[PDB]
Amino acid sequence: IKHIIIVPIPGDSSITTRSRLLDRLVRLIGNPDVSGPKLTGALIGILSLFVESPGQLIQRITDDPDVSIRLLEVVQSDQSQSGLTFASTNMEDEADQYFSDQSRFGWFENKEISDIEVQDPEGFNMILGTILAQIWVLLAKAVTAPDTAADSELRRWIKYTQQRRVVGEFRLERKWLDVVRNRIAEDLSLRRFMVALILDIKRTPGNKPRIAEMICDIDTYIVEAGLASFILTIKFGIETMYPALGLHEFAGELSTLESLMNLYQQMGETAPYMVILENSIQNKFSAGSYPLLWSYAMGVGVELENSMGGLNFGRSYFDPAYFRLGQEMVRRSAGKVSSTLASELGITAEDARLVSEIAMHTTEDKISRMAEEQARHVKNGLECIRALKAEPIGSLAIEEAMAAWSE
Amino acid sequence: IKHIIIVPIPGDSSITTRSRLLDRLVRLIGNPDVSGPKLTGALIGILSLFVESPGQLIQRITDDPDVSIRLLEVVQSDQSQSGLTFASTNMEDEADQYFSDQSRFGWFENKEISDIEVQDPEGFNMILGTILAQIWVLLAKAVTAPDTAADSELRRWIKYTQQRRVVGEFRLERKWLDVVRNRIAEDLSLRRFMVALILDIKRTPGNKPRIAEMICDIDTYIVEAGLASFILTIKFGIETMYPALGLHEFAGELSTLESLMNLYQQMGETAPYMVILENSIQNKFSAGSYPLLWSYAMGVGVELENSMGGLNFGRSYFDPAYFRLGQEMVRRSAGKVSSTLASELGITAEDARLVSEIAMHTTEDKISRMAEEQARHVKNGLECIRALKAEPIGSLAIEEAMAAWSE
Repeated sequence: IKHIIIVPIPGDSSITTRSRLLDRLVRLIGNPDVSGPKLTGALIGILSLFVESPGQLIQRITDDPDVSIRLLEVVQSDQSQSGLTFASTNMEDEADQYFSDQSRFGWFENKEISDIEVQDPEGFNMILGTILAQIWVLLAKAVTAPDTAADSELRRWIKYTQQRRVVGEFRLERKWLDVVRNRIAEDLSLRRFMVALILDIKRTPGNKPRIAEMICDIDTYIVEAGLASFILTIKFGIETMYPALGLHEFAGELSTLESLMNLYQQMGETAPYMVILENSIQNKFSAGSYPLLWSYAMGVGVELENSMGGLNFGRSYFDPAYFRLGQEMVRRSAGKVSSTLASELGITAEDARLVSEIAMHTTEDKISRMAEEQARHVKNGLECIRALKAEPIGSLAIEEAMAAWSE
Repeated sequence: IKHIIIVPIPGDSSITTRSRLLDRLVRLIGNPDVSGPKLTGALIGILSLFVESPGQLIQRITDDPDVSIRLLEVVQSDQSQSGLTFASTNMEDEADQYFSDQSRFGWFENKEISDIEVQDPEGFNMILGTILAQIWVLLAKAVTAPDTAADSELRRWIKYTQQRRVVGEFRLERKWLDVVRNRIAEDLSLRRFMVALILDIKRTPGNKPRIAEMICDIDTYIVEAGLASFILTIKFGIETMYPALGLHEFAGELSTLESLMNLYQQMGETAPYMVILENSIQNKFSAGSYPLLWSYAMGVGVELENSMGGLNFGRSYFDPAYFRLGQEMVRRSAGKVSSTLASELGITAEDARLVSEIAMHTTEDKISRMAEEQARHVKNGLECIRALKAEPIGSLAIEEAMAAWSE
């Protein structure tokens, strides 16, 4: 009838248990001979290990109607082949059975690691943290779809913000990681649980402990990347409301987008994460479903913001003429703004024509715009410096700030 | 006394001359045995080939007090080893002398290219354009300093926006490119000329022809990248005016920055390009001269904008605690804004305390902020769609837009 996912959890507060379990689970996921449902179970096990009570979190947060989770209390055991068994009796086969040229095996890149069992908290958290990181990054990879900028951006980020919290000794093989990549690809359950986690971590009062905090970070990245193209296109393509929207060739897209926006809205407070949950959703909300309007919006965007740097239209359905069209619309819009402003002040059309021209040119010359921005900011900054020289600073303020930099 | 740079230019309108000259010059730059000054000459030759009269442009735009340019009118010749000679007589040695296991040689990656001489305009422009591109990209590389995101970003950009204008058949070896990299590194003259070009292309009335346009693009990229870190730091580090600026450990930096801003200002309309002209300037204006305040400003920035995606603090002097400090300042500033607003409306401090808390939390939860932004935009977009359904569109507008998309 209903699908059960077995998920192992620690059976006592001790770190040795927690740790040995983590070890055996990592070990288990690397086994080439393990079945999907089991793997998923093990992963939800591992994903839950960063709270004092994994089983609790799992119980309260799981939100999948098609499956039922059977938690499995695990404890130490000097008598089993594994260092572990269940409660409660003589279920040490269950235990050993459960964990059954060591080359077909996923493990760590560093072959000098023999095990990741550990008796201290701080040390358990480095291992757990480092592993959890790689794991969540995989998800991000899946969600950022074509873009390759994140196996980069995000590993880089984690590298520089988490140290000495994310450590290289505990980098696992591609072979190991691919199992996880795969389970994420193939299992709606696992994905539901990960989204649930995201939500839980978000809704936490605190006081986020290091690992929670970093996972939270990855999460934010994923969420903004998920629907980037979409929002980009709406923001610079539709909302600008340039005459080019009337062109016959946007007609079909605008309506797709209308569908996408209505769908988006109908999804309520879940709307952002949906591209994580089903890939088809992510593919349908992708730029590919309205490539022209997107290219246009790209143009409009970079024209409008004078930026550039960070954009990425390195894609197959990117049409550069639509980029140029967007840009030109932006220019002509400037022209219009200026002729309008001009006429209000009490100037004639004859005389406003030229104003329109010059405005368009003003928009066009982006080097000058940059120059102006820079100059502007430099002026501002000198102003602030001067100001601080003057009325310097309440020692109270400095005291609170010190009190800040402390923690 | 004064240093002369010999720079060859075409001696007639014909494309065969222009083309053969380009060929011999490329050929010449690849010669491992050529001297610096000569190479620079040849490069300024090649850089000028995209206007109807290279010599004119060179004459009017060169702005270097320490050197004097001797243009050299070149024309075809069925009698020299080269297909070229000078005016005006019997200076065909000058000519041949000038161009004197072919492995030590820079040339094209594609060994199937025998020569790039050509009799048509459209075809000369593909070669010239493709070469000029690689050239200007090198400069960009030099100016973007540590960042490696541009040998990427910018080649990608040029790839996708210029096609079929920038062609792979005409990719030159690293070996060839390195000569140019080197001359740019070692010669203030060449750099002055390139900046002059930048200015000229900027100041052009038009109607920018393809090649001009693309070079212009590269230029804009370079200019905004040049002082990014700097403006970033001023914008989010100083201008925000958070109490943390009072900390003893920013004291020394703020004053460096003050110096940098004063210097910047003193440089007038040249101020942006100066980081191109001397590397020491670029190094001094780099993040390395005020690393903490920069890290802080990074934090403040991503906290403030909820972005993320495109940032790059992958650097050695990046201090993440200062990032966190920046962030926290942003939060506390939110808190403050809200307590203030609260008290104006007629609320007590007791009651405003909590308001401050909640505001801080509002700032902190960035996933929620994202969510709100997305939702907001979706609403906006549906609104626009609805609006367009209603009062659709002046056919006149559509007509002008059509008239646009045409060109």
